[PDB]
This record gives sequence, C-alpha cells and structure tokens, in this order.
Amino acid sequence: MTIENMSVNKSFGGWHKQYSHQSQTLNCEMRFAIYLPPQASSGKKVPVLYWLSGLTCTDENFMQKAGAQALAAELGIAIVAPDTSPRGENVADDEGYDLGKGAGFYVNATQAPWNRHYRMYDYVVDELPKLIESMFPVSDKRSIAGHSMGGHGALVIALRNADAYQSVSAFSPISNPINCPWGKKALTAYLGRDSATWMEYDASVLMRQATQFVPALVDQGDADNFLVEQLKPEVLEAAAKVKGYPLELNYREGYDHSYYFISSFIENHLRFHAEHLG
Amino acid sequence: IENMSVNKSFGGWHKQYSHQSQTLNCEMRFAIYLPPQASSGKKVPVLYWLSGLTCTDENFMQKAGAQALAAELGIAIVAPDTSPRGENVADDEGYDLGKGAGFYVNATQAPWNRHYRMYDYVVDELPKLIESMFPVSDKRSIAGHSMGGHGALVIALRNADAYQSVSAFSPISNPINCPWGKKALTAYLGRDSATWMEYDASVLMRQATQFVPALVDQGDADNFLVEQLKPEVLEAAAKVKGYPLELNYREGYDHSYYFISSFIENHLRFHAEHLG
Repeated sequence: MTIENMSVNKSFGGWHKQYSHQSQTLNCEMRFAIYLPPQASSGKKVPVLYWLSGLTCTDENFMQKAGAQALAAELGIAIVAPDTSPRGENVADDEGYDLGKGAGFYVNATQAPWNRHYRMYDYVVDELPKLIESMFPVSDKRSIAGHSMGGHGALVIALRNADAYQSVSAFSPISNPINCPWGKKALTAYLGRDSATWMEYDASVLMRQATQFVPALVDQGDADNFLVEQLKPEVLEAAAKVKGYPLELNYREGYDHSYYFISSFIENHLRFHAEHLG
Repeated sequence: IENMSVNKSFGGWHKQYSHQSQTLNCEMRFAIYLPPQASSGKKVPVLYWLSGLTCTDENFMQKAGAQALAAELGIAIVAPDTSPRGENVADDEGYDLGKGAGFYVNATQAPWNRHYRMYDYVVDELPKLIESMFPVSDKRSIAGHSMGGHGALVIALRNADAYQSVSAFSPISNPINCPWGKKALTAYLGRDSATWMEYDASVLMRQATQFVPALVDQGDADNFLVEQLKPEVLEAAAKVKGYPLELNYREGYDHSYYFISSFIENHLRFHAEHLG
C-alpha cells in the first residue's frame, strides 16, 4: 500500500495535506485530503470525521469551501475527505454528471464494467480508515458526515456499521435512492435492475429495520432545487418513526444545495460530532 | 444592474450582479455579501476586497470563510472582478497581464487604455453603484490579496479620507522592482518609471502625510515572497514617516486561501473597529 504527500498548506495552526496512494480495494490510484488540528502536533491522538462529498466533487471542494478547519482546530478533530470514485484511464465512466467518475454512490458495484474498480463502500469503511490510523495521530474514535450523494453514503455506512461510528450528520442527503432518478440510474448500473441488493444501500430502508442506533443530524435547505425530486428528506423523517431512531432533521428556510448552505451550519455539525466523539 | 445568482449565507445573502461599466466599457460581475443587519433596516458599512492574479469575484466568497464574522459584526463585503471581461476587451494569454491581471491601475497605453481603468472602477464607479443600490452607509474600508494587496494599500494611501482602514495578505509591496510589477506597469503605463511612483505601496507609504490604519499578514513559506512580494520594503517604508503599519510574518503559512482564511477573522475585527 504505497502512499505519497502531494501538498501541504498550514491552516489555523494545523495542516491541510493531500496524499495519493495505491488503493487495493479500488484497484487504482486515489487522492484524499486530511486536516490535522493543532492538538495533533501536541502529542494527543485526535478523533476523525470522514466527510463524503456529492456529485462532481473531489477532496478539494470540502477543504477549500466548507470553512470547517477553524472549528476542527478549536475542537481537536481530524477531517478526512476521500475522492468520490476510482480515477484512472482503466476506470469505467459515463459522460453523465450523475453516473461514473464523480458518482461512485458509495456502493460495492457487483455488475461489469463497474465491478472492476467501484468499491467506494469498502474503500470508505475498510481500506481508508486502516491507512489513516497506521499513518497519522488519529484515535480509534470516528464519525461520518456528507453532502447529497455523500449524505446518502454517510447515512448508509453509519446504519450498517453502528459500532464503528459515534455519530453521523448529512446535508441535503439522498434519503431514498431506490425511488428517485439519481438513485435508480446508479443502482441499476452498479447493482443490477430492481435487484434486492439495492435495499443494502438505502438510508430510509435501513433506518426502518435498524437495531443499534447512531445519533443522526440532518440539515436540508428549503430552497434546494433537488428537494422534491431527488432528496426526499420527509421519507427519512418517516423512517425514524418506525423504531424511534435518533434522527434530528432540520429544514433551513431560504438555504439552497450549495457550499454556502453547508458552510452556514458546519460549526453545529462539528459540535454535534465533538460531543459524541469526546 | 442584474442579479445573476443568490445564496443564503450565515442568515444573510451572497449575491452576483452583472452591470454595464461606463469606466471599463464592458459588462462586469461583482459579488456582495449582505449580512442579516442589512435586512433589519440598518445601513451597514462596506469592506471592498481586491483579489489576486487570475481570480474572479468567486475565490474570496467561496474560500476565505469571511461570511461568519461579516454576519456577526454586521459588515457588507464587495468583491469586484480583477479586470474587465468580455470579447470586446483586450487580452494577453499570459496569466500576469490582461484578463485577471488589472493591477488596479488606469492604463494609458494601447490596447489597454480602452478597458483597463480598475483604479477608477474600484475608487469611483463601483462604490457610487453600491451606495445607490444597497442599504449601506458611506463608511468603507479596503483589503486585498497579492495584486489585490498592492491595489488595497495604493488605493487607501491615495484616498486617505475615503477609507477608514486598509489590510492586505501577501501584497506586492514594491511593484516598480518586481517582475510582475515591471511587466504590467510597462505594458499598462509605458517604460518610464516616473508614472509608476503613484502605483507603488512602498513609494507612497514612504512619503505619506495622511495615515490610514494598516494591517498586513505575510506567510513566511510563500513561494512568491522573495521575488515578487518584497514585504521587507514595506517595513522599511513605514519607518520613514512612522506609518501605522502592523506587519506579521506567519510561520509556515503559504500564498493560498488556507493562509488567508486562517487570519481573515483578525482582519474583519481590525476593519470593524475602524468602521465603527
């Protein structure tokens, strides 16, 4: 498992770093970003928040635009931002913004040609966390969060792995991918048509049958253009009523889908995770 | 004027406007952050932010994380573009000349004198436009990065009564004596240095009679520090007449918005103090 620094920018007394490594799970070369807070350099091992980004994103978007480093440094949380898909000339793609590169939908693809590289689930749950721990001053305590496609992945991963994560939050998540266009196209391509394996990757289906509980916080913009068609936050609200799952879901009046929304509430999300990580 | 886009941000509004500039003879884009207090009937003061080479109005708005403390302190922020834009506008495919590279001067040389009056745009046309179209007071400060830092200090030093305070991140301190500055000044104003002296932060500061409170942060691991930015000349220029310049070298900090973001809070509080 070969890894090399690509970049370093000091940030609020700590360090934003990009690395490339050879991913065995994704069978390709991957870029991720880490933010280490000032308390990482002062002997203390810090908790980690994994951040999953949405369609079209790389690791750069969150790190540059979310404004999270300031409160990560004050609270003492490492942030890890993976990429959104395998990358490389051998990696299956689709010209569509909503399928392929930038669009791995945090699943383990079983169908060809996707099954050659698209194991973004295994990468985020298994490989990346073991690589981070062996390399950086991070504790065993981890949480997960993300935006849109990334909110889908964060919720799915936390609901399937409740022992391994202390908390989960999401902005504008794809709540019910088995019944929305983005969801249907990508789960069709990667898992096969209709296919019961879809139910392993749908937050609102999983939250209904859920046993062990992970505290969940969800922020949704009122003025988000994808609210009705893609995101379906009200299906996640209804999923939580079945078992009494610990979901807090907030509708923010006038907020859109953008990093201007995310940046506006990332503090609150960071305090919520610091609470459960502490 | 036309509102191109709008995004709620920290209880207020990030907005992109395009308008037709008479001073630049082209279609211009600027961005404004209006804090919550703007929609509470109180006229807010304005910080103008000038960006560096290759930037639009989007870089500072998306990367600096200034909205949280602007919303807290009640400051409106205006980010002009860094040059004229449009296929009617003269360009050079060099990154350090023409589009994205205005150097905040009034060009007198062809082909540049038709479009490249970014000094006039920032000092006259844009503020008259902000004050007529937005609930803002006539109180303003100016700040910038690199080329924008050069632009901020030069504008403040030459318009001392118009600006309450000035700050900069990694300014081009002494443009008459760096490659970026000579190339742009030669192209925009011609080869005779006598016309450059009015566009050099260090030269103006050394002769300054009227003080505008000044704060500068410089990352000491900045790849442009030695060749282009020359902060040491701005320190030396402040010693001559006792200019109120606070200048910090920040250990390990680079040129990027990771540096700017790390200290933008100190800058917003500096400007709040002087705007109030």
